[PDB]
Amino acid sequence: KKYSIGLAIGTNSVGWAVITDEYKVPSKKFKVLGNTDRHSIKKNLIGALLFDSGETAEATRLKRTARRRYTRRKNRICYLQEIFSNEMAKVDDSFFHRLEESFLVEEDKKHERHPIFGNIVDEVAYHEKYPTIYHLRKKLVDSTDKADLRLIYLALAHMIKFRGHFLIEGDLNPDNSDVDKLFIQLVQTYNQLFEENPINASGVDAKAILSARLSKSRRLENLIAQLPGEKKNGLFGNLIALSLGLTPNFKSNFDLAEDAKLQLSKDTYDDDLDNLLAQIGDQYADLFLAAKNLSDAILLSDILRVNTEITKAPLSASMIKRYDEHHQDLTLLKALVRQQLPEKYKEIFFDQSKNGYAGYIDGGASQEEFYKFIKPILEKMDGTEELLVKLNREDLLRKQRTFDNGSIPHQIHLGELHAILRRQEDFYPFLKDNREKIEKILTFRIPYYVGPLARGNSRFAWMTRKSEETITPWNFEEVVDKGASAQSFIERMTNFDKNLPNEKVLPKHSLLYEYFTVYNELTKVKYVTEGMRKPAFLSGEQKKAIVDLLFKTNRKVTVKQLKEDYFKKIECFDSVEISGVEDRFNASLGTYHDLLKIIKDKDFLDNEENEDILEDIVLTLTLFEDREMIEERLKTYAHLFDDKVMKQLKRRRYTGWGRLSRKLINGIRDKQSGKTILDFLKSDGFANRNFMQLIHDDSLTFKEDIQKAQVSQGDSLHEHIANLAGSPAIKKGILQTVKVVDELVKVMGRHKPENIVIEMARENSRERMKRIEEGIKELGSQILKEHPVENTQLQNEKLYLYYLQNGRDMYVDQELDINRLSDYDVDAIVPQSFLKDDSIDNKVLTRSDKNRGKSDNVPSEEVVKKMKNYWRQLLNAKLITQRKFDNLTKAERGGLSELDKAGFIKRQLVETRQITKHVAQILDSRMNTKYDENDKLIREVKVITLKSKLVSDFRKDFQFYKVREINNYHHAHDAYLNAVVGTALIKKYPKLESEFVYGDKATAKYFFYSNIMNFFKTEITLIRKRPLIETNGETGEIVWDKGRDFATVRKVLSMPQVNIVKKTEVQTGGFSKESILPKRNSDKLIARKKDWDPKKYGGFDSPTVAYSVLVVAKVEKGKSKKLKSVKELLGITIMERSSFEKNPIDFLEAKGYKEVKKDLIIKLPKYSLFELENGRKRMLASAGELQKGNELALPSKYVNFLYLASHYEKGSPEDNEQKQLFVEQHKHYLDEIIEQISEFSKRVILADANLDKVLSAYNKHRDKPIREQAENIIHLFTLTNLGAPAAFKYFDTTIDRKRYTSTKEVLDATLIHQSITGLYETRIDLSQLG
RNA sequence: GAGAGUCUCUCAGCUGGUACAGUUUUAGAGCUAGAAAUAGCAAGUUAAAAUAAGGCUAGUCCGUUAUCAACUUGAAAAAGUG
DNA sequence: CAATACCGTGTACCAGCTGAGAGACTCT
DNA sequence: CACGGTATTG
Ligand SMILES: [K+]
Ligand SMILES: [K+]
Ligand SMILES: [K+]
Ligand SMILES: [K+]
Ligand SMILES: [K+]
Ligand SMILES: [K+]
Ligand SMILES: [K+]
Ligand SMILES: [K+]
Ligand SMILES: [K+]
Ligand SMILES: [K+]
Ligand SMILES: [K+]
Ligand SMILES: [K+]
Ligand SMILES: [Mg+2]
Ligand SMILES: [Mg+2]
Repeated sequence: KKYSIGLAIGTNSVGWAVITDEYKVPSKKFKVLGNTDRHSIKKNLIGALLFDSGETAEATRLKRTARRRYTRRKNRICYLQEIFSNEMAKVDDSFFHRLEESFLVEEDKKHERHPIFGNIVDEVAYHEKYPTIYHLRKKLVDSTDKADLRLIYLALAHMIKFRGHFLIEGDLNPDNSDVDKLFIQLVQTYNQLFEENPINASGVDAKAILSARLSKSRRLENLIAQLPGEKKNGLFGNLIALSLGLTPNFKSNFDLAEDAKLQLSKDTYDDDLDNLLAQIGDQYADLFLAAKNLSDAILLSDILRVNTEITKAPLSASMIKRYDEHHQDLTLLKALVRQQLPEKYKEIFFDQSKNGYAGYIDGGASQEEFYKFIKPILEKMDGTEELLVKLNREDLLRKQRTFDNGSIPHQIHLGELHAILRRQEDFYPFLKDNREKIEKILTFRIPYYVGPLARGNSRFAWMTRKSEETITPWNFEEVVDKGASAQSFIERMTNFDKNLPNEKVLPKHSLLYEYFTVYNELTKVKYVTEGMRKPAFLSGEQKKAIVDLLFKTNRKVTVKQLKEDYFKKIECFDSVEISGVEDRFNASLGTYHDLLKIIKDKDFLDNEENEDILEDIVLTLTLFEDREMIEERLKTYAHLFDDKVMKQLKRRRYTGWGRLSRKLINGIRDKQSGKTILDFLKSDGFANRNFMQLIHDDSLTFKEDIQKAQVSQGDSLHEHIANLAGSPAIKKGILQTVKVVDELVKVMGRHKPENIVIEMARENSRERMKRIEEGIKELGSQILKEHPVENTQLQNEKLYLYYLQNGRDMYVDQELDINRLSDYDVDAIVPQSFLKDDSIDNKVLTRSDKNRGKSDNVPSEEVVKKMKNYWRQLLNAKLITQRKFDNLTKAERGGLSELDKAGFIKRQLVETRQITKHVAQILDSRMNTKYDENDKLIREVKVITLKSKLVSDFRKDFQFYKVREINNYHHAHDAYLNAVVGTALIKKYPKLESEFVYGDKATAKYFFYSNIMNFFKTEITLIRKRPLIETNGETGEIVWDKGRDFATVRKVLSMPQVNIVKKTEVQTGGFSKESILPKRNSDKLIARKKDWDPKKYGGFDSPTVAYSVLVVAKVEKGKSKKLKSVKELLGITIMERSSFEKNPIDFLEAKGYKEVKKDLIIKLPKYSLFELENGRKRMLASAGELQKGNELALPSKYVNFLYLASHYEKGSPEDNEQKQLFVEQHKHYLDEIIEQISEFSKRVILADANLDKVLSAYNKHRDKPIREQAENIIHLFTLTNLGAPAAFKYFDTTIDRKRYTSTKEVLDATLIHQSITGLYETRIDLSQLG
């Protein structure tokens, strides 16, 4: 028996079908195991496996790292307490015990309830003196008196526990950067460089203007207004803007050709500045560094809002300023509300449920919600002007612990810590001896290139130790091998050379690698002149001269430079034609020029004797990121360079790795020639062979040595699937598809199919907001100031396009109107009739698509000439990608050629994604295993890959319409159709095997691939007809009988029995919801620690059931404890699972059950299937809830009527009228549809209230247009859909979900265990238990 | 058809180092009039601790990804069964 | 046992490696 | 998000 398999691989479904030679789906009797009446069952060989989406590893990672975070912060606190141990025991022998048990209720505390001092008087006195921890911090920093050791510990521990970020390197002092003085020094430098045009900065209060709580451009405008005759876009204005963090363009200032866009926040700035300094000289360096100092001062003034000369604790002083202004403004507001609005005082200051001050301090209202609740109250009253100013400033009634404290560097807390230590070490010797230890506890963080400090039990760790002892912050450098660990951090992730699998790949910025790339590109260049008969290669001498003259003096080498600076200067050619390179050479010797600028010794770089050294240098600069370690490694070359050069080298860092090893490039040599690959690239006679030719040339030993260098352990199926590149969800689909195919082959008597057809489906507002913000601030536009928008709003396609286009038409140089977006047009850059791309990367917002030009191509040349500069501005602002820009500008490059259109249609039909090829390879290597007499693979099974458009057009052309919302059958159906089309297609044109089977003029191919599917049609327009029977031309075998086979497909799509199977899965992941709920009298609360009784301490609820368990046992009853037989579902929770599996009997007996029938324990994962009466089916949602378990097999006529009537997705107007006439002639179908649903709901769904409401809603809108009634009947199928119940809407009526909140009935129903395909079953009558 | 290097991007996956909030219990003596229910008023900004229960391998480590119908033999990994 | 309604930890930064989609140059 | 847990009302 011959058959083929159709597969439909999705992210939540794998559809499968089996077809015969006639495109029929077989049906078998399958054995049914179990204890029921039924010994066998009839099954069609079509169905679909359904599963929950596979999840990535990200969330797990973030939780794991948060875990390490909390562990290490606790360890810091433990280090500090161990330092304070003895002297604190001398002063108060229970302080740390009181701190530890602070969380406990006084009933469970072992010591006094007042943490700090242990008696109420002292505690109240403390809090009255220091209402916030910042008061105590400022006191301990500024005062000179001896202080209580407990208060010292509290300050230092608060600093260590919340120590602040590490985004700034080096040290930082409070008065290191004062805005006034740095602005004055910037004015000094500017007037030193520009004596003829000086600025009068007298009377300009730079402090308040730059350190104001305002946007960057607003403070810029403020300071520029204070300087008459100076504009914000002049030189000084741009310097201030760069200080304020904007993106100034110094081009117009210095009359530059290169766009000198400088933004200090960028990683490129260090280069972007130097590049600029290359054009205007080094006299301007002092200026551009004074501006950077000013920027640092402004950044600090953001955080420290107090004078740094009255205290050494500017941060704590600013927190105390927050507290004092909170107190004053709260007193004023209370008085104001007492006087003017005395009825609202209670709602404002007593009601936690409201977003007033009560909800702000005691409830759950945030600063933002509080400001929103209290702004109208302030505007409504009199005397609230300053309060409203502070509110719009986001500085009213501030707390100290807020969301925006993430700005605080750790250097600040460190300064305060160091100050306290210097104060109190005069009174405590142990603080003098352990000052640096405590400072280190604060400053030290495990380096990212070292990872978890494990000892052989972490699967994530790679760190290597210099000595075997406990790692502490004070011996890290001596116990951890920072060098070996930093090296392993990279060498455990970097590729080896595929040609030499034992050799490491070179750094991308290595000098040798760039030499290789340049020579490889340069070897295939060809040139022609007049007297020359034929185009020539460049000789070895010519290539060397072009490298020395051009590539070693210019960063980039254009074609024009090649023509004028070599062929004219050396060869005396006035005209020459070049091939093998266009506009400019892609390769270049960037590292050569970097090192030439740093060391300034060209003869050192050109000397081959230094090659090794240079490589090592670059290696280091690439392998490491810590400048101290780079310095340590380069120390062995300190004698070759000045100290200025060695510092400049330290700062020079590279990222990236190539794809070939040094041994391949310039190591292995050809036996006879004695030359390396690079030696051939430099000079290879008149052949000029490049890398591919070199390693593929049988006359050379490179190919032989590459063959010899190869090595093998083989992955398993699952391991091999896991190591593919792709979403983990699609990978889950791949593995399930393989398992389905294995079962299907086992079904067909271990006979392998003829062909297997596979189709794979295709593949955030915060990201959109970030893109638009960055693009507009880089563009310098004020559209956001004038049109504020939230991230959610950007989910509208037109508004997102409007903003990405700076509010302007993309085809016309004119502004657009937000309030008119509904009148505008979204147009595809390349037409969707060629490239089916609807992404933002191919779409464009324009006033009218007519203005694009002709609709049969790319935007016309006139539009390109008009809009090229605007498009390049959008490109540099990253508001359009380079791909979008190239497509937009293609008309100046000839536009769309006929070859491009042919390729686009081919892409529409021929699958080229790599993940699909990997699926095909897996199935192929699984099925075809034998080799013939020539030791070539015997391809018994042909694996065909199709794209969804083929079967989609098939459905839309032969009226095999699909409606996804009706049921899950469409997946299965898709599979079937694929298997059909696929097979038929390759039977009709066997030459297509090349492009459609795994394994090894433009108008003509356009026409061909556009008409490839016409052999199914009977008549074709653009109007010759076709036979009723389509056969293969050469073999004469029949492939499609247009009078019998369509009937076959219709009968297959009409079959009501389709094996839909929802994959039962144990639940995993978090134990429960994460919210810590307050204490409550409820056994649903779960203790967050072993002794934290939730009735006193609160805790969690809502745990996830890993899997239910059927228990047949006895439970005690009443006060007598009489044993009563029971049969029920106990939900084992994820957190209980290990304990329940280690010993199920003891777990159950501790849960209450006695005399447990151990062998009648049935493990029920989620989606376990139960059948009750009248074919009614339920799936296990949990231990106490059920999901719908039946599919509604709506007949095909109603499906197609719903598709056509609702205008689901056209064709000829005559065919459109015929479809409309069929819809209107079959209007009664509507009622019939309802009837079917009704008969289903009364039989399987059992939601009387919902069904009656839906029937009334349908009988209410019977005067609505047929299209809308059908569109809402589509909604109605949520009532019958398999799975969890959900709420839907019929027109404007809303039907809430009827839930199945009890699982008692399934305990007497028939449990059904299904194989992956649902063909094999085991049925268990549960009524026979108990 | 199957690929390779380079260039210009774009998306994705995987790992590590940190920070700020949030929440929970306790501590920040509420006062007065009332026997009480309650009413009037004062006050509020902070800290400690926990942040998957926990585990043994005891590390400044690990604990939410992937994988899983049923049945026999299996100790388990497996393999086999219509 | 009803319907029935409400609720669900979030944000930010820094460092790195890999594949792959798509346009272009050169090739097996 | 959905869809399972939870309390409320009855
Ligand atoms: K006690
Ligand atoms: K001015
Ligand atoms: K709050
Ligand atoms: K807080
Ligand atoms: K080029
Ligand atoms: K590096
Ligand atoms: K030196
Ligand atoms: K899972
Ligand atoms: K390539
Ligand atoms: K209290
Ligand atoms: K599992
Ligand atoms: K199953
Ligand atoms: Mg812990
Ligand atoms: Mg906190």
